[PDB]
Amino acid sequence: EPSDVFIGLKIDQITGINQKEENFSVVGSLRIDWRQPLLAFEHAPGEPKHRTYTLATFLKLLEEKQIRWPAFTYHNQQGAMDFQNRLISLSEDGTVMYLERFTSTFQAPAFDFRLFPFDNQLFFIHVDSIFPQHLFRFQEMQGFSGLGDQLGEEEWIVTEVNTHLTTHNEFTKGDASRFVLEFHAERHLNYYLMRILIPVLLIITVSWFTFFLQDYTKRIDLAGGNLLLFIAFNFTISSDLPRLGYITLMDAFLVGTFIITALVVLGNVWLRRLENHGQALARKLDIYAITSYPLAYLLGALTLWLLFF
Amino acid sequence: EPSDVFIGLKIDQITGINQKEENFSVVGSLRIDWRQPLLAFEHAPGEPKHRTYTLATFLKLLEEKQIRWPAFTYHNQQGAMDFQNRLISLSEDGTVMYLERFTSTFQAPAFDFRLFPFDNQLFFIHVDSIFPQHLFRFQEMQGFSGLGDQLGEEEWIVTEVNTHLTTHNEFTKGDASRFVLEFHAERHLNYYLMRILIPVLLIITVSWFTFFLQDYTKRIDLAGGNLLLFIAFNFTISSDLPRLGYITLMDAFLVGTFIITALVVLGNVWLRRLENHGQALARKLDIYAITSYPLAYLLGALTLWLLFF
Amino acid sequence: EPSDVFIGLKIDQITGINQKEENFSVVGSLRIDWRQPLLAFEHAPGEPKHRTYTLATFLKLLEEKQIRWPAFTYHNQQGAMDFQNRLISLSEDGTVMYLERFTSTFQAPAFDFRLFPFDNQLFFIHVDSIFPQHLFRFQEMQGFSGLGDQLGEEEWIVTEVNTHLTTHNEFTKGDASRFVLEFHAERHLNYYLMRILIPVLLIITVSWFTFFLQDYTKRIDLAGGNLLLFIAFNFTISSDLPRLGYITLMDAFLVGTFIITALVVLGNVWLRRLENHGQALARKLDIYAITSYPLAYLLGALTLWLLFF
Amino acid sequence: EPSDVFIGLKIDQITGINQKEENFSVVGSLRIDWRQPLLAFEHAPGEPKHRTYTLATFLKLLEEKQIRWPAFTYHNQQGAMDFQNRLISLSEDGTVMYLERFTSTFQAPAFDFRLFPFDNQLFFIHVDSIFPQHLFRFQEMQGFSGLGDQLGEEEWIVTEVNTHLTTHNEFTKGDASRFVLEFHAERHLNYYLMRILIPVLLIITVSWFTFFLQDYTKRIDLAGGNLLLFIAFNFTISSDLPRLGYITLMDAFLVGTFIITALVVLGNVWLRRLENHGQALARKLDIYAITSYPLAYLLGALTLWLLFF
Amino acid sequence: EPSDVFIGLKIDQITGINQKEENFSVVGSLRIDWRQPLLAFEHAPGEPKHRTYTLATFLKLLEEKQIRWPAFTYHNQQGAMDFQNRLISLSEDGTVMYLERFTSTFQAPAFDFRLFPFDNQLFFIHVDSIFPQHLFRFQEMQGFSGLGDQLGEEEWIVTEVNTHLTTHNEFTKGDASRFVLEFHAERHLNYYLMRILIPVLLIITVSWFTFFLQDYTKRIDLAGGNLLLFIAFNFTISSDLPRLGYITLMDAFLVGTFIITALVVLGNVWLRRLENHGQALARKLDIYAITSYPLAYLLGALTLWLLFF
Ligand SMILES: CCCCCCCCCO[C@@H]1O[C@H](CO)[C@@H](O)[C@H](O)[C@H]1O
Ligand SMILES: CCCCCCCCCO[C@@H]1O[C@H](CO)[C@@H](O)[C@H](O)[C@H]1O
Ligand SMILES: CCCCCCCCCO[C@@H]1O[C@H](CO)[C@@H](O)[C@H](O)[C@H]1O
Ligand SMILES: CCCCCCCCCO[C@@H]1O[C@H](CO)[C@@H](O)[C@H](O)[C@H]1O
Ligand SMILES: CCCCCCCCCO[C@@H]1O[C@H](CO)[C@@H](O)[C@H](O)[C@H]1O
Repeated sequence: EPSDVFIGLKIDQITGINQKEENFSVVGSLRIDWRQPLLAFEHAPGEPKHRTYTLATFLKLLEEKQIRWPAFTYHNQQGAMDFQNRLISLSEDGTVMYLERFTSTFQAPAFDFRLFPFDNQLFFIHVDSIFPQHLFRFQEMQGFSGLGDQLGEEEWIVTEVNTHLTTHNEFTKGDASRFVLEFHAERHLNYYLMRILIPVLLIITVSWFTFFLQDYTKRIDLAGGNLLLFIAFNFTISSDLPRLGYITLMDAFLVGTFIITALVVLGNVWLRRLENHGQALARKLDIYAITSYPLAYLLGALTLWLLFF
Repeated sequence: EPSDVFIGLKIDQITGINQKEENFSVVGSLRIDWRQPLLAFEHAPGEPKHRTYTLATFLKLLEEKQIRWPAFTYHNQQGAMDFQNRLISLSEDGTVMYLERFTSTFQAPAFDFRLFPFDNQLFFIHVDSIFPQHLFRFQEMQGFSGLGDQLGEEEWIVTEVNTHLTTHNEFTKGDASRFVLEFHAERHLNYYLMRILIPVLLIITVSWFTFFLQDYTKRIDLAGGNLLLFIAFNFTISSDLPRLGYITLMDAFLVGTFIITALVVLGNVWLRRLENHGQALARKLDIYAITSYPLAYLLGALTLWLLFF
Repeated sequence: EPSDVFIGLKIDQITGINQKEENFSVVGSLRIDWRQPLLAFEHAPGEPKHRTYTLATFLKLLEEKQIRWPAFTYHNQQGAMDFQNRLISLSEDGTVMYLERFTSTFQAPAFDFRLFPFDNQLFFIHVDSIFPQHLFRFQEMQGFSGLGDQLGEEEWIVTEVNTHLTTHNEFTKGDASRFVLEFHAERHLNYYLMRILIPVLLIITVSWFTFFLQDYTKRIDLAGGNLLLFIAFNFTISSDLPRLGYITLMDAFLVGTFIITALVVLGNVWLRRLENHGQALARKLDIYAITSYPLAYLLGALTLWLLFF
Repeated sequence: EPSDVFIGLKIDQITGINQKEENFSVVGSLRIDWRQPLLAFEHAPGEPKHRTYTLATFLKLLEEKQIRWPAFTYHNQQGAMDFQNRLISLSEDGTVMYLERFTSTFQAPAFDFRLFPFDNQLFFIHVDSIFPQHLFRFQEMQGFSGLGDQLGEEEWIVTEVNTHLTTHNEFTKGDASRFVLEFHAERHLNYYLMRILIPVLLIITVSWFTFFLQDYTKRIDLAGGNLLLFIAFNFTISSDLPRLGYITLMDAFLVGTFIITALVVLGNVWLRRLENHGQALARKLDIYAITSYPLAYLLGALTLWLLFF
Repeated sequence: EPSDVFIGLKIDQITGINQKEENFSVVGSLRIDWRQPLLAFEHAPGEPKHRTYTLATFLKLLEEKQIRWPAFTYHNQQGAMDFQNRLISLSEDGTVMYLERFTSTFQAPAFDFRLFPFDNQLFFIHVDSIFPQHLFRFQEMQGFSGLGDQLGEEEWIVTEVNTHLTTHNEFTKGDASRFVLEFHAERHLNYYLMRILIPVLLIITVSWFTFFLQDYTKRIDLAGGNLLLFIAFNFTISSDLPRLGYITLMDAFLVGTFIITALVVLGNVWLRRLENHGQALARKLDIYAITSYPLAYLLGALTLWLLFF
């Protein structure tokens, strides 16, 4: 018959979410409860009812006793897992109580940047049994699993946490146990508002103020320089994300400001060309130039907002 | 009954405070005194009264003797703890004297940037007993704990150090011992004064000098370029901090310079529009333009200083 | 006679491809099946038919039994290989079943940037037997080897995966077994289109719009500044690649924009010099200046497209 | 009575001095000679007179023989100490000969940037005995300690090396031995001359050349832009140093160029305002403007040179 | 008498050459052949003639047998040496066959940047015997040592490889064996040509084209801005190299462009001052201004080329 292995995983800290590399890093405690009757022992009066072991000698004890332990893997782990504690407490009964305190990076393959920076992402940790379900079956260790109260993450905000069990077929032909700790997190928009939206909007608004000066040459030079500023913001954004094969809401927004600014240069070159090809006309054309600018940006804003919502 | 475990923690060095990642790094010595009568030994005349052990063989001796050691965790530790010394001295009595010299990063979840750069922060180290208070009770090892005299931190200045004991319920249902080393540190303002305040103030003051040249076009071009410079300083500041969900005193200060500069462009466009819509007037309007500038910045400065103090 | 060693390698994750350093990083599982009759054992009823060992004690068992294991090396590995699992399952028969879960960087020496960013690259992992083919022969472990379904790579797209066996002569004079896991990957052009092509094309197109303003001085200043922008893009590109000894398609493209922009400055200086050396002429010369610009870029485009295709 | 422990430390390489983090990194060999009569042995003819041990088994031999070794700590060490060799050679006499080859970062808390880049710094390595002077006394191992002949440091130049012994009271109430390897190093000014002094001086000198063009507006625009360039150099310098709480000679130098440039803008605005408020006057005022510039920078240079020397 | 230790070192990969830190990184295989008659063993018919050992148990076997192994150090190694394989094969004879597969950084103290980027550098690996020549003598293991055929280095190109033996006196008074693997490598100029020479030459050439426009003010503004561009290229170069105490050919080249550009500003200010102090003169002076520019750069080019060749 298969022995129940009680898996518990608790994330104490989120040391960071690296969206460029699509991974996240946590400080966590893994807890396992497993009754192996073969490991049971008799004790004399005064001798302890609970034997405490360093994982190293406990595994050496299992090999001696010819017992198979529920060998597991953190399926989505990346790099080195720095350990803090790897402790076993064995009861007279044969109940193994294991605690694994670690710091580790995990793959975040659920990353969908299509609505960035208004995106919500899924992060998970996969704990797999190397041995199949006929030998060991993972069960949910009750009242332990989840996320702590001092995670230390400032940009992201965890919306919900879930735990479930599923099968995997990584090394075996038959199904094998898999414990899942899943969490959803959305972004704090403050950075994007302060460093990207407000500056881009200011550049556009204060640039429009200068149309009231009535100098066509100055306008063309202003829109030309604005175009270079947006090209620069385009690089600022690209540095936050991986070199995706798809368009972001942010990408569409920047490409949008390029297209409008390109057309502002085109329009004002065209209006100056009309002045040159024929006083009351001059001031009549000026009205189009001044009212074109806000209408072009308001038309662009309605285009993205429709294309993404 | 529970055995007293004497915890002592001394921070020799502050290898750095990383405010972007909200963690800090220290070189520290952990000292433990624990009397276990079961570990007592008899010695012959001339044979040593104190046995010195490498942690590895000492733990192997405890497992042999079926003794439970006060297994502890640095609760707020992050990543790898690089060890220098892990030495045990066991007296004839059974008094275990442990020394743990390490370099490690620790989570700084008490980070409040709301008044940055005039902020004071709390940094702590949590040492938790894995076993509950019925088995082991942490006591304060007197005359050891604290912070050294060559911490090597240049930006920060430690205001006070404290040590206290508390309970935690991390792995157990019953209360478990927790030793706390807390320290408060405030910032040296010299960097911010030299690299941010003085430059921003100079750009504003020397830009005002040019108003006395009496060219409205040149003023609009000056404020426009100044706006771009502040957008650039805005990115310089954002790189020091995490992508917070809240507004900083620094953030308010930069958004403030944007708003005033935006209004300077607006005002000077408006004053040039007034000149155009009707000599003594010209020079009368000029007085408003020249006196507007200092009043706008002095009004902005009074707004933030009120909003934050 | 030589014993068959069954090699299986599966890449679960592509943690990244670093083209500047010409290496790649993976999370992978190595699986080995090897029958050693000497390791066979007899068991009593109830005693397990499969013995599970930590690599450490299994190798200690081989040394004891004076047995030689199929010592292997990942020939193209770089730096530290962080291990997750190193587990042995030994059957009554003497069939050793080994699993090696690791994270590691590997040399990518097949990097050909000649057609970058339209390039396709070869990535491989070499598993070599230290002992020659007369002792051990590598065989392909069927139904395991390949690449997973959640690799997590966003810029690159895997076109095909292959496994084959070959000989090597690294440490021996006689041939020795080598297992190869090869994969081809092409690039997602979206980043290059959004951040390099569209901006460069916009700068060129909107700059041409201003020729219709009919100011020769303004044109020379525009082309001069455009040249500096391309010099800046030239540095942006150079940061993505190693300091190659050969010319890239991208390199040719940027050198191309330099040459045309240099000639635009030369041509417009020449046309202004013609105006100065002799009204209907002025406007006749203007036609050449305006039609020169698109023809020069269309001539350049045809030159690279011919030189590379 | 106390046993003499002979400490020898030789720095083979200076892998770098990181002034921003106030630490330095070395490749070094630690050598210890210690006679423990208890470790003495008898040998048969043909059997070796010197027993060679890996530190691991030598410490296991000491624990067996119940001997206390002179446990030491590198007091100012930071992070991980990567070891190359840890070898023991035990003579028939009981003379332990230990060699420790390592790569490690050490705290440089003696960093005084007040006269940077004309600064001289003190770097040291502290080797402390964990046990007090009544048990073990550190002595200077003659003819070994110092700094090698291929250190590999290019910016810094070692002026002198010293070795001495002192007491410490880190873990004990009674004095404990401390071995000190100290070295002084001064900086090669070439980088600062080529990248900071020459450019700043050129910008100032070639900007003065344009005063001979006799355009007041052009001068104000030139000094304004120069001010921005110095603000940029100010950030270039700040990146080399920690965020100190004190003013550097370099800091004073840059603040100096700001103040003079601010006054150049002020003066030329004032002189243009004098022209406007009343031909031979014009050309008379021009002389003040042209001779002001060199006198202002020569007055600034005399101010810093007095304030720091 | 002394026992011959056969050293073989083969570099499989050059993971990089870091010229800023003056070190290089390799993947290499170290091979040792050493006959120790004391390690010889007798075997029964059918029992193996070759015993295979993990370094750990082989060293434990040497300590047991009271044998001294040829303890060695990679003298110029830096940081951690990540190992792949550490395997021993012991023949009936007592012939120890050792293989050490590693990834490691090594000090490159032979770095001479005086002719950069036209420089050729020496890179080496030093393998030293800890024990002197009376105990162990290093010999060249024939047909193994050298550099592989898939080094993966793109900027550098290996000109020649050499192996030799020498003495050292690092830990001993008497001479001790040292094995040396040396290689010379020169640089691929393509990066410097594409990113530094072509842009600098273009800026100079296209700037000269505008002299034919005949505007003295525009020329002074052009040379002024060019000076700032070169100051920027000066920082781009400085980032590639350490903060050397000597002048590079590249450094001389950039300082050269500063001096000429400074003189171009000086000359054109002077020529405009001559126009102002006295039509056919105007156009006569113009010839000097236009022909000065190419002569000044051609004179500068001949100065460096003479000073360095
Ligand atoms: C920058 C947006 C500010 C709008 C208000 C108009 C004042 C002028 C701002 O400066 C100008 O900005 C252009 C575009 O960025 C540059 O081409 C130009 O060289 C620079 O002098
Ligand atoms: C900018 C702070 C210094 C103010 C002193 C006045 C002299 C001119 C300085 O150059 C100015 O730089 C801005 C930013 O690039 C441009 O927008 C502006 O058109 C330009 O005139
Ligand atoms: C940038 C191309 C945009 C084309 C639209 C025409 C308006 C002017 C854009 O500003 C230009 O920016 C360059 C930046 O280097 C300067 O050198 C150049 O003198 C300036 O005129
Ligand atoms: C700038 C140092 C070299 C001085 C030599 C005189 C020629 C003009 C150089 O161009 C200057 O470039 C600055 C860039 O910031 C502008 O602000 C300023 O208005 C402009 O005149
Ligand atoms: C840049 C070299 C190109 C040569 C061809 C002349 C066209 C004008 C290019 O813009 C120039 O950029 C310089 C650097 O910022 C400024 O100093 C200068 O006043 C400005 O006119």
